[PDB]
Formats: sequence, C-alpha cells, structure tokens
Amino acid sequence: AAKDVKFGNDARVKMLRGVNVLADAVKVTLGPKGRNVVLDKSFGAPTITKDGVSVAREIELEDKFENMGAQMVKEVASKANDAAGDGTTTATVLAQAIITEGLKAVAAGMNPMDLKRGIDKAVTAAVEELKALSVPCSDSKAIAQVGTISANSDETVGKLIAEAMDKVGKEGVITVEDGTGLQDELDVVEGMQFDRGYLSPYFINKPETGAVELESPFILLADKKISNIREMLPVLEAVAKAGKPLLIIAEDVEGEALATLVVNTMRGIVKVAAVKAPGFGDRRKAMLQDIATLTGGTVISEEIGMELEKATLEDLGQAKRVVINKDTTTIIDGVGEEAAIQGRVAQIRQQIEEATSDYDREKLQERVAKLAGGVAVIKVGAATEVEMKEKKARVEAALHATRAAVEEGVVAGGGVALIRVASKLADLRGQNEDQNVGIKVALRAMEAPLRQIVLNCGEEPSVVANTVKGGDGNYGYNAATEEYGNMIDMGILDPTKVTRSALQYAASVAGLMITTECMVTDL
Amino acid sequence: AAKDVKFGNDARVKMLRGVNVLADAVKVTLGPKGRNVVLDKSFGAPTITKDGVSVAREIELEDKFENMGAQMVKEVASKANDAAGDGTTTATVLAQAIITEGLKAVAAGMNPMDLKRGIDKAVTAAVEELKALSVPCSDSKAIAQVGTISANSDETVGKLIAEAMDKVGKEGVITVEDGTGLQDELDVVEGMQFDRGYLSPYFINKPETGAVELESPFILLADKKISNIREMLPVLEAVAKAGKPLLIIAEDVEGEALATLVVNTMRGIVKVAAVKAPGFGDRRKAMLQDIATLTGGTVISEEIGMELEKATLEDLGQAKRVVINKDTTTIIDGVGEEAAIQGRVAQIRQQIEEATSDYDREKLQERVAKLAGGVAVIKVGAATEVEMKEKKARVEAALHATRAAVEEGVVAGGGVALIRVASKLADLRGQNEDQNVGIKVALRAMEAPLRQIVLNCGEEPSVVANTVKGGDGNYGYNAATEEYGNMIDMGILDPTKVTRSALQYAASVAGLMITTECMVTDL
Amino acid sequence: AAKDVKFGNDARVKMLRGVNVLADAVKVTLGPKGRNVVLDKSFGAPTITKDGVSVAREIELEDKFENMGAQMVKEVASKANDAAGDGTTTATVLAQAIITEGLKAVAAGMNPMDLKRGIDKAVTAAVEELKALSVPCSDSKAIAQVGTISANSDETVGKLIAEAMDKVGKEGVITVEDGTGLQDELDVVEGMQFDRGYLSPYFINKPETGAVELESPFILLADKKISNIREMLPVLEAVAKAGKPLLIIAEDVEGEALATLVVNTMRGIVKVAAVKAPGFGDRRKAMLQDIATLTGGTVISEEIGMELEKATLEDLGQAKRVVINKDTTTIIDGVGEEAAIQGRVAQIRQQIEEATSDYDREKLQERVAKLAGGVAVIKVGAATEVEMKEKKARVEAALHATRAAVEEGVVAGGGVALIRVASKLADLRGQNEDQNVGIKVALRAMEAPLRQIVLNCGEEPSVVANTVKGGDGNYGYNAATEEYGNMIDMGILDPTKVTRSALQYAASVAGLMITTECMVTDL
Ligand SMILES: Nc1ncnc2c1ncn2[C@@H]1O[C@H](COP(=O)(O)OP(=O)(O)OP(=O)(O)O)[C@@H](O)[C@H]1O
Ligand SMILES: Nc1ncnc2c1ncn2[C@@H]1O[C@H](COP(=O)(O)OP(=O)(O)OP(=O)(O)O)[C@@H](O)[C@H]1O
Ligand SMILES: Nc1ncnc2c1ncn2[C@@H]1O[C@H](COP(=O)(O)OP(=O)(O)OP(=O)(O)O)[C@@H](O)[C@H]1O
Ligand SMILES: [Mg+2]
Ligand SMILES: [Mg+2]
Ligand SMILES: [Mg+2]
Repeated sequence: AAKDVKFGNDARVKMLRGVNVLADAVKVTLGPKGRNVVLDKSFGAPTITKDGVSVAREIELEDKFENMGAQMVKEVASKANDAAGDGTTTATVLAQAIITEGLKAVAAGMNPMDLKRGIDKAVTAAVEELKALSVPCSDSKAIAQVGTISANSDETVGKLIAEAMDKVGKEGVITVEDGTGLQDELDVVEGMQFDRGYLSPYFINKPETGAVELESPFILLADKKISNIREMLPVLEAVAKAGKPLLIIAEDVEGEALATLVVNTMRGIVKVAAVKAPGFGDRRKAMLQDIATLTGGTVISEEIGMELEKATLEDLGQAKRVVINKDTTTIIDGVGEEAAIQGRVAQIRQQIEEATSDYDREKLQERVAKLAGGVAVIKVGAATEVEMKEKKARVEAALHATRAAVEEGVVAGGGVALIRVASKLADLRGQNEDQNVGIKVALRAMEAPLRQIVLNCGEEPSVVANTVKGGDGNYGYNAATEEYGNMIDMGILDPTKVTRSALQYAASVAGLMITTECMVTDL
Repeated sequence: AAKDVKFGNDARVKMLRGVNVLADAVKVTLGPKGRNVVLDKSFGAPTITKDGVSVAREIELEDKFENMGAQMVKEVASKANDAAGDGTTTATVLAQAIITEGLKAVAAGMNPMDLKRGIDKAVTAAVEELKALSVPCSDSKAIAQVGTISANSDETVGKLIAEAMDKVGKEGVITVEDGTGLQDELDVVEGMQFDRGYLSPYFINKPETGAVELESPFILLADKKISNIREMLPVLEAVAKAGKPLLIIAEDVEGEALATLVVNTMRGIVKVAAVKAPGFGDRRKAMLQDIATLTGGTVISEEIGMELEKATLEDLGQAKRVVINKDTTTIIDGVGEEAAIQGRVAQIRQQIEEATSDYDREKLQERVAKLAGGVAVIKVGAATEVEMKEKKARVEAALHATRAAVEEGVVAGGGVALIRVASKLADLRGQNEDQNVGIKVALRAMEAPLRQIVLNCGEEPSVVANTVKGGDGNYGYNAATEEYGNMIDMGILDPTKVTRSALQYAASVAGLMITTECMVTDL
Repeated sequence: AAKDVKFGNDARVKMLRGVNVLADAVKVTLGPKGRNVVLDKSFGAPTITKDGVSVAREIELEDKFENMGAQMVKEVASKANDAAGDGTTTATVLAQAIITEGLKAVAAGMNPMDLKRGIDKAVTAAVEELKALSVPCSDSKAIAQVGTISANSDETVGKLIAEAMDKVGKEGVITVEDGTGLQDELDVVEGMQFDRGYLSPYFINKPETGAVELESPFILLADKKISNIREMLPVLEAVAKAGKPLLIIAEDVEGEALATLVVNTMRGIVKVAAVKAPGFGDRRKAMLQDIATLTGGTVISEEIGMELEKATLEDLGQAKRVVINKDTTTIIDGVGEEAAIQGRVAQIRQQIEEATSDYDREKLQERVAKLAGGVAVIKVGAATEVEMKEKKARVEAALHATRAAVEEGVVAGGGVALIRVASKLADLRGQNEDQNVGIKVALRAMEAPLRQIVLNCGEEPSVVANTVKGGDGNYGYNAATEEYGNMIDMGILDPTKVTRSALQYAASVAGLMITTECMVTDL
C-alpha cells in the first residue's frame, strides 16, 4: 500500500537514534561502572540485565525504525560477543561512533561506499597492527583479570573462571551449568562429549541458544543408522510408554529415509532428539561402545543381530541431562557404571598401548580421553534464579573470552591497542577522500571507547586519550589506578581476539548502517 | 512496538509508589494495631485480609509498574514469610525503607551497585550480630508469646500453637487443618507421613500452595515401580469404575516409562496422584508394608506375584484425605485398622528390639515412629469459612515461625536486635562512599520498623528509637507496656530466624529494586 | 488578575531554565568569540544587537517565570556592569553556574540558607584573595588591552579609550557622546565640572540615564539662591526670547516654591534646569565667578545689587551643551570669554600660590583645577545609528571598566584570578556541610567562566582549567596565544574591580534565586 518513506538522513536518523539509545546504555554499562539496566517483559517477570549485552538485548525501541536499527547493532554485537566471548559492548560502542560519523558523512553526502571501503581498509590495517601488538596471554592471575574484564568487575566470575580453568587446565574444556544453590560448585564431571550435529533445527530445543537439553534423557544407541520409523517404533513404544526426553543415536539418518515417516507418523509426544553416532567405521562403533558403556545402556547392531524392537527401555541408557548443539552433542552425565566406565577406559587405554600404529593409538586415545572427558562443570549460584541466569550468561561469555584470550595472548586493555593502532592507521590514506574520511572516522571510532571509560572515570577523556596516544609502545590508562602505567605492567589486558572481533563486527555494522541512505516502510 | 520508557527515577518511582502503597498498609497492619484490610476479588466474594501478609497479597495496584513493583516485594516477602513463618511484614517494611533510600540515592546518582554491595555487606554484618545476640528460646509461655507475634495479637493462634506444641512436643510436628466447626479441635492424628515428592507439578493440586489434597483418596501400593500404563490400567479400570482421588504409590516412575503413556493414553478423569514408595530396598518394602497396613490396603509385588490387574479396588486402601507436597507426601488418616495398625507397630517395634544392629533398629524405629506418626492436627474454627481460611493461614505461619523460633532461640523483639545491630553496623564502613551510604541506608532501614511500631503506639518513634539505641545490652520498647524494660525480661521475643530471614530478603528486594534504574514497557 | 500560588522546585525550575537561556547566549558571546545576537522589530528591519549585555537585553523569555528569572540575572548583571564597566557577562556566567548548582542543591534539599551563606563566605574569601592578587594597572598599552577586554575585541573602543584617556589624562574624566559621523571624533572640551545634584528628577532629561543634557544651554548664575519663581521670572522672560535651553544656577532653589510654580505654571517648553551653586560661602561665590567666567556669562548678587530682572539674556552665559547627573552637574563647554576666563584662572592661580594657608590654597587650587582640567568628549561613529548607539554603550562600559581597572590595577585576566582564588577558597570550609557545599559551588562557579573561554577556543576546558589551577602564581590560558604564559607577561589583564564586582553580584543573584520559597503570580 502506501509507504512511509524517510529519505537518507531521515532513514538514517531513526536507526541512529535507536543506535544511540541502545549504545548509550551499553557504553555506560561497559566497564565496571554500569551497575545494571532493567526493563519489563511481555510475559513473565520483567527481565533485568546486569550485563551491557543484556542491556542491549533488554532495550527495545518503540519505534520500528529505531528498534530495527537497534536490533541490527545488537545482532552484530551478539555475534561478536559469541566469538570474542567479550567485547560485546565494545563492538556496540565502536559501531555507534562509526555510524554517527558515517551518518554525518552521509549528511555530507559523500558517497558512503568510499567511506565504507575506507573503514574496511582502516579496519584491516588496524587488525594487522593489533595482531602484531598482541602478545601472549599472561598467567592465571592475568587470566582472572581477563575474566574480570568479561566480568565487567564481576570478581566472582573471573575467580570462578580462573579456578575452573586451573583445575580443568586451560586446554581442558570448561562447561557451565546453573548453580545448584547460591554457592557455586565446581565439580569434575563424568561423561563423554562427542561432536555431532542435531539432525534438524526442529529437534532444537526451546531455548534461544537452540542447544537442546533433555532432562534425564534416555539414550538409544544403534551402530546401524536408523533407516525408518518402523524399526524405531518398537523402541518408541517403550519410549511413548515413556516421556522424559529420549535421545536417539543413529549412525546416519536419511533426512530422506527417517524424517517423513517419523514426523508425520510419529506423534513425537515424548521429547526426542537424534544424533549421528560419533566417528565412522569401526572407530564409530568403538565410540558407540564407549558411549554405550558411559550411558550404561547397550547398543544394538545388525551384526549383533539384536533387534531395536527387541531392545527394551533397559537397553537404552539414561543420562542425567543431555545438551546438544549443532556443532556437538554432549551428555552431561550418563548414569553409567562407575566400575563399568573405568573398566572401559582401562580397556581402551590398554588398547591404545596395544595398537602399534599411531592411528590406532590416536583413535583409542581419543576415545579414552573422551570417556574421562576431562570435563569440568561450573555451577553458578545466585541470590535469585533470574540473577543466576544472568550471572551464568555472563560467566559463559567470560569463559569463552578468557579461553580465546589466553591462546591469542592478550593485548593491552583500555582500548590502548585501539588507540595505538588508530594513530598508525591515520597515516594510511584511503584511495579517495571519501574513503579517507571514512578511514579517519574508523580511527575516531576506535578512540571513542577509550573516552567512554574515561568518562566513566569522570576524567576528561580528551587528556587521557591524548596522553595515551602520545605514549609510544603500550600506553594506556587504568581506570582503577587512575594512574598512567604500562598496560602489560598493569596486567590488565583485553583479549586480542575479542578486540579484533568486536572491531570488525562494529565496522561491518556501521558500514551497513551507513549504506542505507533511505528507508522505506509501509505507512 | 513503541515502548513507553521511564528513565531511572521514573522507572523507580512507579515501583516505589507501588512499594509504598503496599508497604503502608503492611506497616500499619504489622503489629497488633492493624485491624484488617479488605478488597474485592475478581471472582467469588472479595477476599478479606486480616493479616499484614494477606493485605499485601490482597492489595493490587492498578498501574502495571506499580503493581509489578508491589508484586516484587510481595513475592520476596512471601518467601521470607514461609521460611521465617513470621516477619512477613517486617521484611516488607524493611524493604520499603531500603528501597526508598536507595531510590533517593539513585536520585543522587551514586552507582547503586556500591550501595547494593554496601547493603549486602551491612546485612551480613547485621546477621552476624543478630546471631550472637540471639539467645535460646524461652519456655512455652514464651512460645505463646512467640505465637502471638506471628499472631499479630491473635491470642487464640498463640494459645493454639502453644497448646498444640505442648501436646505434640516441640519436636513433634504439628499439622493444621481447617476447623470442623467454629470451636477449634486439637486431635492427635493417626497415620503416617513419608517424605516423597510429587512426580509432576501437573499432579500438583489446584491450590496455590500446590500441595495436593485428595478427598477420600484410594491408595494403591506397589513395591515394584510402575513401569507402564498398561499394568496400571486394570487398576485404573477399577478406579475409572472410581472417581474421588486415587493416589498411586510406585517405587519409581520413569518420567520417561510411565508419563507419556499415562498422560496421553489415560483420560485421568479420576483424580490421580503418584508418589515414589518411601525408602528403598527392603526398608522401602517394609515402609510400603507399614503404609499398606496403615492404609488398610494391600501391596502387590512381583515377588508376591500378585498382579496389579488382579488387584481390585479393595486391595487399594483408602485415606480420609491425602496431602502431598514436593518435599513430602502425607496421608492425613488412612482408614487402616485400629488393631491392624497397632499390631504392625508392635511387630515393627519388636523387630526394632530384635535387630542387633543399630541400622536395623533405626530403620524399624523410624518405621514404627512414623506409624504412630506422633502427628498432631489442629483445627481452626471461624465465624465464617473465609475467616477460618484466613485464620488457618495465619496459624500456619505462626506455627512455622514458632517452631523455627524455638530452635533458634528468640532474639529480643521490637526490632531491638535490628536497632542494636545497626549501631554496631554503622561503625563498619563500606569499601567506598557509595557503599557507605548504602550501608547507612540499610542501618536506617533496620531502624524504621521499630519506629513503625512506635508510630502505632503514637509515641514519637524518634525518642523511643534514640532511647532504644542508647540502651546497651538488649534494650527495647514494649508497646503493650509502653514502659522500658529488658526484652528478655519482657519475654516478648522475635525469632532470630524470622528476623534474619526477613532482613535478608528485604535487603535483597531493595537491592533489586534499586538496581533497575530505568524500566521499559510497551506503550 | 487571578493569582496562582506555587511552592517548591517548580518555581525554581522555571527560573533556572530562563537563566540558562539568557546565560547561554551571553556566555558564548563573552570573550572575543561571541559573534553576535539579533532581535526582531515590530516595524522596519529587525534590530541586531552586539555585546553580551546587549544580547541579554535583547533576549526576552516568553514564559513569565523564565522571563522573570532571566530578568533578575540581567538586572544584577547590569548593576555589576555599570560599576565594573566590564564583566557584565562574567557576572552572568558566574551567576548561572552558581544558580544551577544551588538549584541542584535545592534538589538535594539541603537548606539553601547555609549554601547561600557558604557562597557569600566563599565570595568574601575570594574577594580578599583577589585583592591581594591584584597588581597595579599597566600602561596605556595595557590600558588599550583593558579597553579591548571591555571591547570584547572591539579594537576601536580600546583604542578610543586609550586615546581619549591619554589626552584627557587617566585622572581626567572622559565623556562619551554620539558620533557626529561614522568617523569618531575626539575633541577636548573646555569647561568646568562641579558636583551638584539636579534639584528634581522632574528636571531629569528624557534619556534613561536620567542625566540631563541641554543643547546650547543658557547659564544664569545667581550668587543668591533662587528662592522663588518671581525673581527668576524676569530672567525667564528673556528666556522666552531665548528657548535655547535654560540652565539655572542658584545657591539654593527651594524645590517646592520654585518647582511647583515653575513646573505647573510654566510650560517649560524650553528646557530648564536648576543646580545649586557649587561650594558654599566665599568659595561658593568664587566658584560661581569661575563658572561665570567659563560660561562667559555674568553673575548677579544682591551684594552687587544687580537685579535678576535687570539682568538680560546677555548676562546669562551659554554652553555648547550641559550634562547633569544627580551626583554632579557639568558643562561640556561654556562659550566663555577667552580673555576673561584666562585672566580669572591666572588670578585664581596666583591666589592659590598667594594664600599662605593650605585651606585657601586648596580652594583656589581646586577652583583653578576644575577650569583647567576641562572635559574630554569622545564621539563614536557608526555605520548606522543603531550601531553607533550600541557601540557607544559598549564604549561607555569599557571606559568605566578601564578607569576602574587602572586605579585598582589589573588582575590577570582569563578568570585566572577566579580560578586561582578558588583553589585557596576550597581549603576554607563553611560552618556546616550545607555551607560547605555552597562554598564549593561558588568555587565551581568561578572555574566555569574560564572553561567557557576555553570552550570557545574549542580546547577542552578541563585540561586548561586543570593546568591553570596547577600553575602557581599567576597562571592562565591566553585564548589568542593558545599558549600558556604568565597573564601579566601576556599583558592581558582583567580589572580587579570588574572581576570583583561581577563575582559579588553574581553570587548575590544566585543566592537570591535559591530562596524565594514561595511565589505568587497572576493566574
Ligand atoms: N576493573 C577494571 N579496571 C580497569 N579497567 C577495566 C576494568 N574492568 C574492565 N576494564 C576495561 O574496560 C573495558 C571492558 O569493559 P566491558 O567488558 O564492559 O566492555 P565489553 O567487554 O565491551 O562489554 P561486555 O563485557 O558487556 O561485552 C576494557 O577495555 C577493560 O580493559
Ligand atoms: N501484642 C504485642 N505486644 C508487643 N509487641 C508486639 C505485640 N505483637 C507484636 N509485637 C511486636 O511487633 C512486631 C511483630 O508484628 P507482626 O507479626 O505484625 O510483624 P510481622 O511478623 O512482620 O508481620 P506478619 O506477622 O504479618 O508477618 C514484632 O517486633 C513484635 O515483637
Ligand atoms: N582578544 C582577546 N584575547 C584574549 N582574551 C580575551 C580577549 N578579549 C577578551 N578576553 C578575555 O575574555 C574575557 C572578557 O570577555 P568579555 O568582556 O566578553 O566578558 P565580559 O566582560 O564578562 O562580557 P561583557 O564584556 O559583555 O561585559 C576576559 O577574561 C578577557 O581577559
Ligand atoms: Mg566485557
Ligand atoms: Mg508476624
Ligand atoms: Mg567585557
């Protein structure tokens, strides 16, 4: 029908305003200062967002345009957030600065394309500089500091991350679970995780993450792939004479062969999940066996000649809970048998030694390793359930950031890298003036987040920024110290990856926002 | 869509106003003074709330924001109320004071985080002080006084609690039932209670408590777990040739194995409940046997080879009523056989003696103890049914508070502990000024409820508070006396646990309220 | 009309907003930077206004409350403006800062009285510091600079002031007149000034100043006081033939008798003025003689026996123009008799030497001095009449400021004194915290105007202010230099008096605003 059109600046402004609103909350929240943000929920009690990210999520704009603009930033921010594990706010902050400048440039009427290109070019240059700048991660104490950064002055999270990290080992994966109680618990977990996808997003559970968690799942393992429903059905009868979420492991499902019959034919009332059996070939079988032992269930294979129909519920193992993500499917804890698990591990271990070949050894060793799992679980307590969820999310983000940060090594925090790079970046020129301005804009954007921290300090960011820029090498401002010192010496370092990730995303967002001169909507 | 946003103070104010409104009623009601509050009900006759708590429940705010804010307080208050058994109002009162100050501080613009931390710190300090301050509970006369406090000058409740408590014994559990008639009846009850959960909240009955009560329940006991519906079904046929609520006892239900078939397949028209059979192993069987005798029903086990299908309704016992809560499932009174029950008890008792081992003795002794139950039931009469319900609720709260109070021992009432602690607390300083103010705020919050009582007195709380603070040791004001005397000497003591519980919750609430600077809602 | 009564912040808020609006324009204009302001006109092209004072004058607020608030500032500012001659804006700027803070404090709910007291206390302290800080005025080159400051980068004004000042002498009074033409004209004017009041404000001329200027005045001098009209009348009759405006000098004119008859009876179509003859006794006569010679008119005394009636117009002298103010009455230029005037001066001069006594010498010397000194007049040209008026006003202000500045000596400009004093002030504490905050507020207020200049520079005032504060001695920022240097060395100095005056007034204004708890207005 009729469209309400806003031209250029008009289109931009809606996004910009939305961006600003979202950004403002985020910026203040970013850094230790932001205590909290809260807003209502349509259903249920209103959500409260401790984190900057959560704030962005929480914040919705009444205006469609503004909201959409806000959403765009958030979505990018989240993506950066996931990968980096941290720097969600930073990306948002960066984006806002870039966007605003871009918009102004838009006001200038310089073709945004050059600017975008310039920005991208600047980003690339900055990235390169950052990479060189970045240095190896410091020790666990640093790690805690890294954790704290993700923490946003959540001391506990950093401590937990460090503590979990120490026990597990940096290499060892750490998993987070909701705390049993207010006090956190760190437990080594028994179980194995195998990287398998979820066959269909349909399987994908309710939660936003889309990882599916089953409570007291039942595990049916078949070495053979599950061709059709019918074979499955007798299992199902045991299972629809069941209910708490059944997990099914099949070597393969033809999303052709299984899916049509299963979905239509099968009520699927009981929760069901399907995963491909880990590994392939004998190894796959071996993995299945390992899983089966861990589950405590039994596996049925054609070679065995056991029938799925014949197999009862008992054959199916149970898990305390299972979490599945597209990348990987894990069982938090199979009931298993303590002896059984150990025995299998030993047997596999013996096998590992036994096999002459490295390859054989590797498969076995991998298998054994999985069984122990080396997994650590972290529980987060909270005053309230809501808090716990919030805390947990923060913790998870921190963990990812920390892990990434350590491997990458950590660049000086405080946006020191960003400021430092920008200066170098400034010298570089874009192909054309429009590009040049964009490049400058990007540089400006980088500078801003340093200022924001300063603003939180209440110190005038101009002086700090100037001083920071002036200092060669790694120079930065420590909010807590409110003294000038080497970032490395300070030991507060922001992860290279997180910084890089955030910057890239922010730049991308900004460019996108910049590009759309005009927006059209239905009236 | 578009959102209506209130920033910071705007967000807070809605909550604050709501809090104040709710709080005001609660505060006045708190203490003997508050005669009553009443408001309409959407359906049915409007509820009338004698109690402060009920007032809060009753009071709803038209404004969503205000209402939500009010709700938040109430929910916390209720939680405190449950645990403490008393002090529901106190928590509310405390919260309001804290919130208001926090809001003002919010107006100050000091970061609430520090304040919250300070408040928490203050709370912790106060708690420690309180614990030291607290002293052992006094005698039953004191108990009645304790009861009266929960009573809010409900003399009857305190008397009933004391009376019930005396007969049952403090240790012995006391249960409350609606009064048969206006006159209360205290009867020792025959029956056993076993701690078992309800399999599903679905089972959970209509009432808010969620405890499920069945009228004239039928009890089917199986030693063996009920794997599937089908085995159940023939029982059901007897029971679908039935209607008034069937209770089912199964050793285990796979919420996998039973649930899918039962729910979908089974109409479940007749009320059904499921509980796991108490105990495990032989003891579980023994417990089942004890239950079976008490029920007067019979239990069927595979070992017996009796069939569930074979078993008739007659095999199933009947109970006058059953109440189930997640923690525990109890049968108020199985029809049982008087002789049978006694005989079983004796047999078990003999067994207890017979067993050499302590362990064997313990299991038997526990079993025997349950059968007698040592249970006492209290009936509350009322002029009207509504009143009775109100009274009953109050009675229950009092009982919990009293029981907790006795074990803990009772601290001086009148908020004496609170005032006393605060002074000590005041000396302690928070890490930072913002924290400091919050700490002070908390202290102020503690003081307030003393004032409220004074206000009810009409005496100027300032003088009283000052005097109370001035007095060392336990110093307090007795409203009734309107004379200064030792709280202990007065013998009016508020339970340590209740006070502690309320304070902690109130603090938590306040912090939460404080945190949310701004609230966003859809327009 | 009706009355609307309000109490509370709301009254304040209106004032604050009004203040800000006026202040903002003024602040930007203040310092060389403020380009301009414009006004509308009902008829003709809209007027355009210049300097900040003019800006403030031009600015009116639609809202009564806001307007009134704005007005209050302006009135005080003008008063300061008059006395200082400069610093109108500064006072306004200071006031705004103070007011806002005070208002915030009002928001705080601290009792403003303490704050006002604290502010006053701070002001006093600051004043003392300033006085000590102040140093003697520099030479004419400095004077021009002083002029420029009043100039607000009006080079011409400063030059004119300096030029006029040089010729006249600093001590010598300089008068400003509208320029004959675009080019300014500086003419020294012969004449004597004697401090005499205007008998009645009725006499007071049209212009706002109320000083009365007569064009080609005729001077009638009577040694005797002019008791009544009748004696005057025959002079007047000649005056009728006259009509060049008549000035009357009488020893004393009783207001009632003369004025009543004169005003009512006499149309007074020709302007008439009356002044008391300068001096008393013989000296008065002598002064009269001196005046008479300077006028070139003759004086009639009873002792002489000359009759006023007898005296013709010729006896009355003429002046090119006369200006009268309440404090003093001056004749810009009597036509005089060249020979007569000179001879008398010589005679007086001889007398001065001649007189043995100091007293005689003093009177004579004073008499000669008045004639000798003469007066200097400055004409200001303009592109347009409107401009000229504006320029003239600015010039006048500058002149006053310069004159004051020179005598006082000039303190470092740039608000350096203000910033410097504040630091010292900060140490001083008010009696009570509320006072303390007010004191701090005042200090903050002082700092602000430095910032404003910086802001105009575009440099971040924070750094500058910090730097300025840090420097001991006279440290300041020169806008033009944009380099740090000694203010004195720079030679840019703001007059002590002007600074002091502005500060005091501003403080007074701020204090006043804070109070006024209740306001009543028409509905
Ligand atoms: N306690 C602290 N002391 C000093 N600097 C800190 C502290 N906490 C964080 N920082 C700095 O502030 C920035 C990190 O804050 P934050 O983690 O909020 O930003 P973010 O990661 O972008 O936001 P989010 O964590 O919500 O994704 C970094 O530059 C970091 O070095
Ligand atoms: N009859 C009484 N005489 C003296 N003081 C009393 C009396 N009844 C109560 N109090 C005091 O008043 C406070 C208890 O009142 P109340 O029980 O209403 O508060 P509450 O427990 O917080 O509210 P609710 O009982 O609704 O949860 C205590 O400090 C108690 O010592
Ligand atoms: N050309 C200039 N270069 C450097 N500083 C200047 C210059 N002109 C003025 N200043 C400084 O700026 C301030 C004076 O500006 P201005 O005269 O506008 O303020 P004001 O006297 O308060 O306003 P008004 O002149 O309208 O009363 C002083 O501190 C003065 O030293
Ligand atoms: Mg972070
Ligand atoms: Mg109570
Ligand atoms: Mg000036």
